[PDB]
Amino acid sequence: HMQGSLMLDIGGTWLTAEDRQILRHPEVGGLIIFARNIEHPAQVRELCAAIRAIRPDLLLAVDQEGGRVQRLRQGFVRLPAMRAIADNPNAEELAEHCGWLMATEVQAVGLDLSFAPVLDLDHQRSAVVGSRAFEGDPERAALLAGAFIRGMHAAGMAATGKHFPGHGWAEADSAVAIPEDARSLEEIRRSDLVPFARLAGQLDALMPAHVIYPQVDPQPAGFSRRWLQEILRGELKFDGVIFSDDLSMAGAHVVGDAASRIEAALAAGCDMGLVCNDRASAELALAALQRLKVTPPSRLQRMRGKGYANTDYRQQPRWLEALSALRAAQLID
Ligand SMILES: CC(=O)N[C@H]1CN[C@H](CO)[C@@H](O)[C@@H]1O
Repeated sequence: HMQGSLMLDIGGTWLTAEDRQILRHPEVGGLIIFARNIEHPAQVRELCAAIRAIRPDLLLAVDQEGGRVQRLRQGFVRLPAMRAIADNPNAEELAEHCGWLMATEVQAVGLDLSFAPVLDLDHQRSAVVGSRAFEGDPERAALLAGAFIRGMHAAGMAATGKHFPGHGWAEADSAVAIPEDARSLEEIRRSDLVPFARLAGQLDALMPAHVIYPQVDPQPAGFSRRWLQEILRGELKFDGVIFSDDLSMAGAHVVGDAASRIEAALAAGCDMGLVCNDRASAELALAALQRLKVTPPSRLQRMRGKGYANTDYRQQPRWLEALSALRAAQLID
């Protein structure tokens, strides 16, 4: 039988009775949290614990990269944007401290993974990449990123590189338009695809971009068996998990109904479909996974973080080194 899984979201600070009923379905493999869910660190710990009271095995995720994408804000250290870490004499050291601190904190409120870091290159072109990108030079970005990942891992967290093959060049937004990248496969392999390649080893999961690369595949990357099977698994040698990008955005609407979107997405090789912000679409997706009788991909458990979810991380020395280290660069407060 086919494999696959599904990442939901809720709309409140605590679980409504529908949220609990739907969490009980095994086809569901994770939940993602946004600003609207997050009130205080304690509140997030309670929410994680209430979710795990129902499904201890569910992956809990957040978009916490620092900079202008940081959901966990009050009670947490404000982590810089990756561009800010880019320009420092010791940016590799500051990147390791960033990833480890970010991940120790995100895990310290009972989450498993963040989707970090962004391996997209800043060409000063895409609206959505902006300061999130580590650099514009592929090898510099990738060295930096790789160190960020070393930190996450040191803290116990599985690292998730987004967005394959690269959102840097497409000058449209994936949430509203359908972004297109007309570059050749060799020009992508030479620029934007470099960090995925270099980090394919050290990455545990990847998220495809909803950009279309018509010189490679007519369909968007997350729907593309050429992008996901031939170039990624067979070529880049990637063995981790493939989280689809959010299937409620416009970059995903090329296929059709949300059930159809998750069919394309898992049939292309994604291990986990992300449906956010629409409960209706998430329930139609879920119906489709029920019908297909999916089983969770075996590798998903590899995303669950190994760090203790307590307040005891403050008394580790690596916490003081990271704090001092980061304060000196003027990244942290
Ligand atoms: C292209 C982009 O920025 N995608 C984001 C959309 N929202 C997802 C769920 O929050 C994120 O994981 C992606 O980074």
